[PDB]
Amino acid sequence: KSVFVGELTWKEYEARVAAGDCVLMLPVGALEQHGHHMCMNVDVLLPTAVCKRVAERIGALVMPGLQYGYKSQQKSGGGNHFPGTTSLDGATLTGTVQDIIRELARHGARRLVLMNGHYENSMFIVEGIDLALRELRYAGIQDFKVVVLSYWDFVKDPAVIQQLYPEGFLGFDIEHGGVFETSLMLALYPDLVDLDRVVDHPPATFPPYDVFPVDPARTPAPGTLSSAKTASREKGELILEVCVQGIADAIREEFPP
Amino acid sequence: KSVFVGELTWKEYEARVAAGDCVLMLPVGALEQHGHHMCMNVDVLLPTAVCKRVAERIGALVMPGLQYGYKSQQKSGGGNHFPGTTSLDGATLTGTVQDIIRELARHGARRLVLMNGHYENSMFIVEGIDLALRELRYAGIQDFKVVVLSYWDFVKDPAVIQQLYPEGFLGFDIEHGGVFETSLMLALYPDLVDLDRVVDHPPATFPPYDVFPVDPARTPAPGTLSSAKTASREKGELILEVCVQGIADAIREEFPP
Amino acid sequence: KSVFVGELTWKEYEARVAAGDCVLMLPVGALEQHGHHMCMNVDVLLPTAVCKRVAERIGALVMPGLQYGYKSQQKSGGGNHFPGTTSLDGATLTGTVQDIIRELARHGARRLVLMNGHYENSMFIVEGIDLALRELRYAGIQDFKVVVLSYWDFVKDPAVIQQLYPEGFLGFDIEHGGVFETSLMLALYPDLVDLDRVVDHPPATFPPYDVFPVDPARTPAPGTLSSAKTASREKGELILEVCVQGIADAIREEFPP
Amino acid sequence: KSVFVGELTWKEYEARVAAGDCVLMLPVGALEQHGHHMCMNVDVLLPTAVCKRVAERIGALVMPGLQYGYKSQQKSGGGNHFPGTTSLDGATLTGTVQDIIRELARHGARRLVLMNGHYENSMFIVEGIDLALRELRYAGIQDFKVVVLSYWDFVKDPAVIQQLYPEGFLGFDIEHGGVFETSLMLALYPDLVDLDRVVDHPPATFPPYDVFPVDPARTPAPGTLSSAKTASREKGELILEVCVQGIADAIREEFPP
Amino acid sequence: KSVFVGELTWKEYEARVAAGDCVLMLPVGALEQHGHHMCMNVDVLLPTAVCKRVAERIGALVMPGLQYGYKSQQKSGGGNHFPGTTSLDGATLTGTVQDIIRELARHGARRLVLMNGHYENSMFIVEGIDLALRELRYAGIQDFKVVVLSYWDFVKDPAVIQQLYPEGFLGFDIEHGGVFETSLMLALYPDLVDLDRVVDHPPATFPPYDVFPVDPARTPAPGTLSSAKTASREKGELILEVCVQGIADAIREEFPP
Amino acid sequence: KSVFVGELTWKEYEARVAAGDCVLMLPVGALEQHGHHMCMNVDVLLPTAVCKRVAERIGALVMPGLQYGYKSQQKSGGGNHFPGTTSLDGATLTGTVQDIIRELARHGARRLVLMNGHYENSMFIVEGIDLALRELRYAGIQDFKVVVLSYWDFVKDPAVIQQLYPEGFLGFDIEHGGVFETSLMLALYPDLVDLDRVVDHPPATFPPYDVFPVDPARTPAPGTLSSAKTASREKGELILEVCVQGIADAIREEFPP
Ligand SMILES: C[As](C)(=O)[O-]
Ligand SMILES: C[As](C)(=O)[O-]
Ligand SMILES: C[As](C)(=O)[O-]
Ligand SMILES: C[As](C)(=O)[O-]
Ligand SMILES: C[As](C)(=O)[O-]
Ligand SMILES: C[As](C)(=O)[O-]
Ligand SMILES: [Mn+2]
Ligand SMILES: [Mn+2]
Ligand SMILES: [Mn+2]
Ligand SMILES: [Mn+2]
Ligand SMILES: [Mn+2]
Ligand SMILES: [Mn+2]
Ligand SMILES: [Zn+2]
Ligand SMILES: [Zn+2]
Ligand SMILES: [Zn+2]
Ligand SMILES: [Zn+2]
Ligand SMILES: [Zn+2]
Ligand SMILES: [Zn+2]
Repeated sequence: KSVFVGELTWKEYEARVAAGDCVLMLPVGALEQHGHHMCMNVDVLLPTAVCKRVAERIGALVMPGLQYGYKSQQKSGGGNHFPGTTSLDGATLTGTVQDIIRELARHGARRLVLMNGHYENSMFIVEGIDLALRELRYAGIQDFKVVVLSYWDFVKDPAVIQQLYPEGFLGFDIEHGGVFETSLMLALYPDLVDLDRVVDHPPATFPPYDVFPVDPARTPAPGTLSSAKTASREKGELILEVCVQGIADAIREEFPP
Repeated sequence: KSVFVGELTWKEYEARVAAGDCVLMLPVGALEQHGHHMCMNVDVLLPTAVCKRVAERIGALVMPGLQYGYKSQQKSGGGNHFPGTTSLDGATLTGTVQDIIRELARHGARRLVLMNGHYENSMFIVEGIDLALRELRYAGIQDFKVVVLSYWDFVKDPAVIQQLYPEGFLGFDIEHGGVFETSLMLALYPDLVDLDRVVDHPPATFPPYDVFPVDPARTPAPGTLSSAKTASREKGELILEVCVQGIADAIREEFPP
Repeated sequence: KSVFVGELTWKEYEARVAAGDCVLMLPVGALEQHGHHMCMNVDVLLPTAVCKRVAERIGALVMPGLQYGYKSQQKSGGGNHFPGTTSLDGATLTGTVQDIIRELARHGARRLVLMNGHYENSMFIVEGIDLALRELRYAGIQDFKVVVLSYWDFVKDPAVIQQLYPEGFLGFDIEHGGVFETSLMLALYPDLVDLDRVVDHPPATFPPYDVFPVDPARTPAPGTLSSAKTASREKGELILEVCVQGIADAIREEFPP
Repeated sequence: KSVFVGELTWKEYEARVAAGDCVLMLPVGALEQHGHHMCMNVDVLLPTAVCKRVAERIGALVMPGLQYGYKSQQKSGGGNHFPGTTSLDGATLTGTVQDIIRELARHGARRLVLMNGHYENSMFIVEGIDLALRELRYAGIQDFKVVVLSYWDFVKDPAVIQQLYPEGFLGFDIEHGGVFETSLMLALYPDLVDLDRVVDHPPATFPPYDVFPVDPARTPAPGTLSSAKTASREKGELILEVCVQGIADAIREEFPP
Repeated sequence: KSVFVGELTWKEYEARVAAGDCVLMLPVGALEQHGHHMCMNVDVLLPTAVCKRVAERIGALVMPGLQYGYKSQQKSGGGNHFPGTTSLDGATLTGTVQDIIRELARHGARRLVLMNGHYENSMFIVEGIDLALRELRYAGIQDFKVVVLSYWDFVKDPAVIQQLYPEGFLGFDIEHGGVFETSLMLALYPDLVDLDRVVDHPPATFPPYDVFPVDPARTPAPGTLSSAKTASREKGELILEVCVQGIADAIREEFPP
Repeated sequence: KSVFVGELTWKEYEARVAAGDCVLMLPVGALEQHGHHMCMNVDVLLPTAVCKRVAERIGALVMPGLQYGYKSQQKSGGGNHFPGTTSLDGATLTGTVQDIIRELARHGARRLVLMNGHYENSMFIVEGIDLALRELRYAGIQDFKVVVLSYWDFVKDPAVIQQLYPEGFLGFDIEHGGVFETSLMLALYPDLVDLDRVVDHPPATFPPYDVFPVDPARTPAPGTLSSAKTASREKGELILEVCVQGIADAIREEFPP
């Protein structure tokens, strides 16, 4: 009926897990400012959309996504001084991932794909996985396998990059509310993007270090780390296809039928 | 426009908070089995739906809802031994609520309505609020106000109850996947309900005590605590309006514009 | 000798546990204001007294009671803003329950009755039990059984309620320092109750929601949620025999020799 | 007319704290094996008894005692491998002390005397105090003062030691269930002591290091670290009076009127 | 005398802090496998050596370094399945950083440079800083400034990269026990590096995702992610001067006299 | 050729552990003021020096030492109000010890000697050990043995004490920056001691209780608890050999081949 676990009855879910090779996917996002031109739930919407499409291709199921993520960092997300951005402490995010894995194992599930959509989440997701696997080991369970990834890492083909950045690629480091996400949003949730509001400032540049308390003067006023002026639905559809295809293939490789 | 914070840009959010009487609403649900006839994200869908309607009428905003809640208890949700049900440890839920309040305070927001949709969440939501307010006090903030409630508590009117349970009301204690929720779902998400699957068993009853480890034999096989056979969109619509109107008035009273 | 573990030598205790079917009882109370007419250790004294009597009747033992419980809530205990009331954070209470169960398992005990006397403790006791049972499982122990209850839940019989509330029962929700506890104290510790100090105010009434920071104005001045003016030692003796008999029978059922 | 906070109404407590010079005392014990001749709640009973007598002489109030303490260590309490002994994890004890100090400060109290009765508790009580004071500081409170002491430390005077130990004193290192404690119990709770069970074994001695997992063979079979055969009521009455007087003086010195 | 705080008397340290503009530097490393050719304390030795030289150049002091860091990750450090590697859980590392910052603030210090030498530590160092700064804020301190950096990030000049990697720079992703660290060790601790033990395997290549439990088969047998065959003392001297010069300038900029 | 794990390659370490009888030693110190005449890293340097010499004699290996320890206490370290002293919270130190033991067990190691050099660390090291052993049990490991000791406890022989304190030994209670440690430092790191700066003040003494917030006036201005004027290299060389020999024998006794 649906690839979303939340829309299934427990009997339907139980039956899918009973199959023996059931793959579950968990989107991990954040509520974070994304400039003057885009909504703040982008980091949840994108990995969730990708999960949905991948799940439909490989016959997987998608768990409710984590709506709040780790604190936004200046050099990757603009900084946690912006209003709207609502961040969790590291222990909180870590504990959430850990609890979910513990429960999935209780269900009998043994295959999980954690799809991150918020850069800063990475290491806390990692600690959550480790702490959960540690407990499972104490419970005599060592066959639970986890694949963790950030969907954008699948866009590495030079050909695609050239098509996405005709004037050259500066790296994902400045991709917060920039061309990459804005394009994907234009292809998935266009009504949540107001391109005319984009502030066309030069790419953010930082020295090889970080400063705390976060200094607002060091992040472009709009919150974006690069201009999304050249973003488009076409680019978004290209990104989506590349991500969906590459991830579906990776999951097939790691969790063969 | 949208009443969902996640769909706003940080500038739009900032402007609403800048108004001075901005009311924020946070749905807190769970992924929990709800019988053979209904999906598992009910505890998220319902309080979120009520929040949306209330927010539209009073000019409030709704934060992304918490998808996972505390462990299901036998006497209220059937028990955490059911597959599908994916629960958090108490410290995790408490920490999530606490972090969000801390961040909302940072934004300059001072009015929050926590709408619970999962009975078992209550005390951990309470602790999250207390710990957060304790920190705000240390930070020199004492004007942050929180109103917490479970939407179903607003169905008090005997006339309404009579209209909802023409055969006599047995209490909310057995209302897990029963008439109350099923009726709401029939009016909001009919495609996520199939009354034909309803197992018409007698209302669950228990002795005045609890037993751990949870014993599956003490919970009706389907997971429901009462039959939803008499559920109807009509009953659902009545319930919805009653809750929306009552909650809207409660908020107008506690957070006068 | 005694039914109190603290009054036994480790040799005696060891011998009792060696019986193989030894039942242990742990009272969990609190230090909380109980109006102008009763002392603040009521939530410890009452469950302890019930445990003592039940333990004597069925041959069980009683562990030292927890003297401090979770934060008093307005709608059930008046609120944590009252002086005298000395509350623990949830993690502290949960951890205390968890540590004790771990230790009892180490002793070889496998049967525990947790008798709550402070309404607000419930869910934290529940979490303590779950976390402890989780650990025991990792330790290879799955035969530890726990029965958790609040002594007042055993007073259900309409004929009993009738005698206790001839003018009509309004529910346990207003029973903080009211007729129920005051009657029990009059029968158990008359010297710690001064009925002449009772403030006969109308029953506390609240809207279908909760407000934080707790608003002192919403709780009856004396701290009571209802008047104990009609309390009596005779009503207390009835309540005691009903609770002792009901609980004793419950334990015989769950923990047969 | 009680010195115990638990036996006072919140109004009586409030009035005493309103004096502005109220001294509060918190007994901290443990449930620990104490040989074949004595009960296990000794570490709670003694400091409580001393607190009662001191409070009566200086006009102080006594808080409910902590019934469970830190894990028993071989060289001082016999070891945590003994049945009956029910110990808390360090974080639990620390958190308990921290929570109480926070609440007492909320009451407006500013003078606390923690009376330890279980040697192993010391450092966790210290951490609890430090964490609480750090927190009070954030709340703008720096006038909260705490005095921590173990009643036995007030038995210094060689003259007194002479009477207690004629054949020479050997330090409190082996004073667990020995002459010192048994004598106090014979004077306070003789019904909880049976010298006819005292195993007259040689004083326990250990190498200059500790071993974990704890080795049972390194602790005298009885659980005691020294024989209490020569214990007596007379000796107890001596110790008691010396401790009560000495401690009362110290409190008058630290919390001068 | 020495730039190491540990080798100063508390009087000397106090005098330096009393200067009002004293900069403290804290090396954060790890105990981790570094192939067959280098010792396991490299992540401590390197940042410490850089701090030493930077401190001497701009007159700062160096705090004792953190010897244990976060769990080694496959794609960055080879994996935590290797023997020798001794890692801390995230909460432990975060808490250590938090504690030290709190203490330095107590000293009156307000300038800190956290120099990371183990890639995986980064986000836990960040959380330590945030939690510590949050507390300081509660204490009324908002003038404590922190500069966090990984020393290798200062080697970015194209001309410098060309010299170090004439064949072509493949990126820092594969720099664990490779050319970069080995060259530095050759120049700083030649006796702890045996280049003749280097296993000249192809650069480690990984798909755009991570797998847990870590699969030993996915990491080159030696533990290195790239061959240090072309490492040299001369390349090390170049890296050292670039790092020391770049970092010293950064500190002069962020912490002017 | 090195006894330090940090200076070994993972292969060398692996080989030593593969033997099956490898003994590991973990120095646990602190950064703490030690008067006007000595450096602050003393508590790390001494236990480490002893570990090195013991390891060389019995064939053990020395892990990187813990540089930061628990808060300094007035009666033993002068107090945590002194500048320079940088202390961890109890949970942090406990967690660090716990994580290391967990990792060593993962390596296959099963014999650990924890050598404390900072008195105040004791109980938190104990808790870390207990929590780790508890975890190991859940993992099916019960053959991990730990020996905890403070190197100064092996210096008790009257013949030795006589030479060290020919004028009378007052106990280790006042041994903070006194003759004992200063003598060891004069023998191991004379450059880190300026005996001319010693403040020949009378031995510190305190009432039989503690006060918090710590009162500065109760600690000798210098920070020392006893004058080290009597210190000498010869005395240190005596202590060193005594400890090294005693500890080596103790280890041979507990971890026999
Ligand atoms: C830099 As991002 C995709 O977490 O906004
Ligand atoms: C008892 As319910 C509304 O949380 O499923
Ligand atoms: C509501 As009550 C029995 O915990 O005071
Ligand atoms: C050594 As004791 C007084 O804590 O039993
Ligand atoms: C990748 As590294 C410098 O932490 O070994
Ligand atoms: C009393 As000490 C050796 O920890 O300074
Ligand atoms: Mn993001
Ligand atoms: Mn529910
Ligand atoms: Mn109560
Ligand atoms: Mn004891
Ligand atoms: Mn590393
Ligand atoms: Mn020390
Ligand atoms: Zn984003
Ligand atoms: Zn529901
Ligand atoms: Zn009560
Ligand atoms: Zn004792
Ligand atoms: Zn490295
Ligand atoms: Zn020292």
